Amino acid sequence: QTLTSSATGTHNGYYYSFWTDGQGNIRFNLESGGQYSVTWSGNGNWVGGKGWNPGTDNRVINYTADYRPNGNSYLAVYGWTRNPLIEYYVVESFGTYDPSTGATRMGSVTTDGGTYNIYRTQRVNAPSIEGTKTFYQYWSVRTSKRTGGTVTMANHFNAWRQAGLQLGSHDYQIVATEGYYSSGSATVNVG
Ligand SMILES: CO[C@H]1OC[C@@H](S[C@@H]2OC[C@@H](S[C@@H]3OC[C@@H](S)[C@H](O)[C@H]3O)[C@H](O)[C@H]2O)[C@H](O)[C@H]1O
Repeated sequence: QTLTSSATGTHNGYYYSFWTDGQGNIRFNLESGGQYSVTWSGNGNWVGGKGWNPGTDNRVINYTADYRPNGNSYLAVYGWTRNPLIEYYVVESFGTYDPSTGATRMGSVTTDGGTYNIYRTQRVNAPSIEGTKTFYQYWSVRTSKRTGGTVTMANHFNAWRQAGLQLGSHDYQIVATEGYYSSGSATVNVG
């Protein structure tokens, strides 16, 4: 089950979302259980992974990953909420670009053996799950990169809410790999 374009659905009990601007080279493959593999290069812009839809406030995610990025890429729990429309990330690892660069810091949270700095950014009239919109992005960036473990979402959501970052009704929630003008490979297994 190799994807040929942006796509969503459920595979082996896991929701999957793959978004690509169609550029560069990329092969996103759905695999057994909560696993997926992706190999990419060139000048593409994409993000995809497996998880759940809808996400929940208290989900405890367990994942493993063989992550090998080259350039701007992220390995992170990724999801959205509506009313308010929010795109969020729990960045476990990343490449050459720290997504919080120049972002407004909103404190930090210690969870699952790691420490994460919290940030908020804004996207103006950009693609979203509701079409072209202007929305906030919430980030939890681990101070030390890792590619596997447990992520207790309640600790991230509550840290954000307490810092004044409101969350809406949950849309999808996945363990994603993302890249922008980067290259590399990754095999991620959720659960
Ligand atoms: C830097 O981030 C880059 O990768 C991630 C995307 S976000 C992307 O936005 C589109 C939605 S799918 C969307 O749903 C609504 C209907 S109306 C529309 O036709 C669909 O395309 C994806 O789930 C989400 O991952 C950034 O845009 C991009 O810059």
